Formats: sequence, structure tokens, C-alpha cells
Amino acid sequence: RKVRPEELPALLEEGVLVVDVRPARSTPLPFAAEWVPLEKIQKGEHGLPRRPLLLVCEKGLLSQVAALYLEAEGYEAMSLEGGLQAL
Amino acid sequence: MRKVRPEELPALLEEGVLVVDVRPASTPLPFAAEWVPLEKIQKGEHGLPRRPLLLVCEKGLLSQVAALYLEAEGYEAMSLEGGLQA
Repeated sequence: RKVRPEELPALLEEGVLVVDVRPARSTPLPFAAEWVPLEKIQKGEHGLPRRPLLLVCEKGLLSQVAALYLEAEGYEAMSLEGGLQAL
Repeated sequence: MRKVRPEELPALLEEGVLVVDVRPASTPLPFAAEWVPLEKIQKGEHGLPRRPLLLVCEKGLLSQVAALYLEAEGYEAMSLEGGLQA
């Protein structure tokens, strides 16, 4: 499921874990996010907690893919529609 | 560092704090924890987000150190008192 900018305030307060999937990262990070590059998520070499995860990226290209990879492993992932630019 | 009593646990978890299991490779992990070794934290080579953290381990010893460490880096890290077994 995608998350439109207007739905963020609700998720944030609920303490959603924000995960940055960008590579080794232009636009600032308005969230206390944990950085896990897609490259690494594609290799299963990460250690994200078994909890809802909001993946973000520059334009929404990488987060949506990674959002898929995590879905298979059993994760409850989601992404910010439009990336950090929709903001 | 803040010694979380099992009694205040529900209150914290309801907030959404990120739980971190520091035990190295023994009670179950009743939290959607993120495993981060103590040594990995002592070296600052951890990647925990800048959000309230609650450390946990077996007897509450290890988690009490990583807390001091992470606290130094401007982190709000607390420790589950008594550890997991308690």
C-alpha cells in the first residue's frame, strides 16, 4: 500500500518505522529513518524488525521495489507515493 | 540509564519504541525487535534511527551498557530492567 503525504502525520505519531532504501541520498530526511539500501535488501542482508515499515526514497522508484522484496519475506511494508519529492 | 520495569512495558510498546535485542548468537523475544550486537554498538557502527530506543537482553546487564553508549550519541536509550528472563 502506498502512503500519500497527507496520511503520514497519522502514521508517524503511531511510531511507524521509516526505512530509507536509497543508495549511498539527495533530499533531506524528514523522518528518523534507518538506512537500508535496496541493493542490500535485494540480497536479504538486512535486519529490519518484524514490524510495519515505511520505505522511502528520492522519487518512489526504489522504495516500491524494496517494498515488494520485504513483502515476500513476510514483512508488512509500504512506501511514500511520489518519494520524498511529493512533499 | 532508564531502567524499564516490566510493569511500564505495555505503555512503552504502545508508543512504538524500537526494540533492540543485544544478546549475541535464553527467553523468547516477545518484541518485534531489531537485533544489534553490543560490540556493534560499542563501535558506533550501528544504524539505529534517532528515535526512542529500548534495549533488552537476558539478565539486563548487556542492554545497560549499550544504553550508556547510545546515550552518548544523543540517543534516548532505555533498558528493560531485569532483562528478558525477568
